[PDB]
Amino acid sequence: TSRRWFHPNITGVEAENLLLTRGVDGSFLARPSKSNPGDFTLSVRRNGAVTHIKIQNTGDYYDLYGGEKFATLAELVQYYMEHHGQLKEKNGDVIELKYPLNCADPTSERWFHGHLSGKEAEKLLTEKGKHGSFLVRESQSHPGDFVLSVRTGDGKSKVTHVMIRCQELKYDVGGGERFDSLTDLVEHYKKNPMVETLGTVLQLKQPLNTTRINAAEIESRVRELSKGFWEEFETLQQQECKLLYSRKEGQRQENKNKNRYKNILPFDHTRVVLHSDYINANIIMPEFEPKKSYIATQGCLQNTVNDFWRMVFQENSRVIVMTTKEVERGKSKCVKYWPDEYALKEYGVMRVRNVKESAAHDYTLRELKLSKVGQGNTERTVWQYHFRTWPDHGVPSDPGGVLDFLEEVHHKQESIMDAGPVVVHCSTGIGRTGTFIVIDILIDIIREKGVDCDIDVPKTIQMVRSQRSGMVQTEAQYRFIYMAVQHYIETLQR
Repeated sequence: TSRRWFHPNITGVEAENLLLTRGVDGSFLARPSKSNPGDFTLSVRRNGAVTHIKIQNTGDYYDLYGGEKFATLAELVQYYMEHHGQLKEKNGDVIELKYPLNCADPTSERWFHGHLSGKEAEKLLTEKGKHGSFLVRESQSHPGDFVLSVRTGDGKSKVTHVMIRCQELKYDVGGGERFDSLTDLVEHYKKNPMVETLGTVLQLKQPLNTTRINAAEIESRVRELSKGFWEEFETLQQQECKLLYSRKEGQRQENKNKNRYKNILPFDHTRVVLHSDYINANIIMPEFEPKKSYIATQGCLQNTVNDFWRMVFQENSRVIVMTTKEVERGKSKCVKYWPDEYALKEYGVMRVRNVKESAAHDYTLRELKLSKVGQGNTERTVWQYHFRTWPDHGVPSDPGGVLDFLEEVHHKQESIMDAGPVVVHCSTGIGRTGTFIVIDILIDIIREKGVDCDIDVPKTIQMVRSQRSGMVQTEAQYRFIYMAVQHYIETLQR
């Protein structure tokens, strides 16, 4: 398993070479296509030759040229390596994705930090670590070898330093097996822990945090990532293998047209269940180590408008965030789910009346009135915030537009006591939707705990992606979350 078939920094040249040398027919690998931010390439050996297949991620999905569309590259591979999945060529014959060709490079791992000091290691471990926290860094005393550092357990706690020797392309600790990549070695002692002769077990629980920062020191972090963003984004993307939960309910043939794209589905364990019980959406509630919940969803189709309002209804949601400026093109349907001003409309047994539109600059706010037909006592106010100034390509160049908006959504939500989840949507309800939610969770924490709070951008996202697949799609979205957060900080300090 894992994303070992992902190669962060090889080339089309090296890809073909690796595939023709240490690869057989059916072998394959993935690599960022670079050149265009969001592009990827899946290189495949079939007829004793390598073929290259574009994968496009603009803001909303991973599009396999040739195949279909997915929420994460992991899910893409899973679907073809296992499951019903057949990549068909121009003719109509199969392109077999049998054998992941594993990457030896450990750069995109949370535990690998490269050139770091030996005291700087203990520096971090002491401050930001707990039991079973660990990291792998380049040796400098030898050098060339590696040092694995673990925190075990003042005085009750300690730190230990295991030298990893690189010899003839193979890795080892000083005894026992030797390994093909660092990841192999780490993944092996994660499962078969080392034991000290005096009984101390060397648990490699979780890697140490290099992304958790003090909200005050944000200007002095962005510049670092700028000056890298994509370097932190790939380490994020590499976690996506622990989040391949089943999405069975969406794959039902009776539920297939209720989805925009048949392979972009909600997790079974967090899907919204109706009571015909199916809508492409998941609850998102933020957990850490009372609050405000969200629902992430796709913009309703011709055949789900009704179910959309049942959801809004049964979930007591009183705020709706529509992140797209306009209802979708003729491609893949979508509908207008709200009444014109001073109008009312009935979506099945759900009636909704538009009592006031307020046109701002970045957004229209529509005060609506939701109720079941026949039950004027079920009526409640629902607030549709419709963001209008999100570019067709990329992300806004000004983060203030989205911040104000979000500031306004927060206040509306907090205005109502005991309201349900905030409903946030876009075309797929993973890219744009996930961007808005993450920023709204980050800012809430800064609102709550002031500018002196430690915050972790990728942990927050990974935490979200556990509840709906592929929340935040692109490096562009990642970096925008950092700019928006940073922007809120330097206005908050005033």
